[PDB]
Amino acid sequence: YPAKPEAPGEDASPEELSRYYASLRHYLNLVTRQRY
Repeated sequence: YPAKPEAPGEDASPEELSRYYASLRHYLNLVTRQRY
């Protein structure tokens, strides 16, 4: 049961659907550039 891409708010606009995929890659780059 993975859950990397968080659920968008505000009824999730049709533009936010594109975020549920492009952000999945940017998410890999988020866990590889953080500290505390």
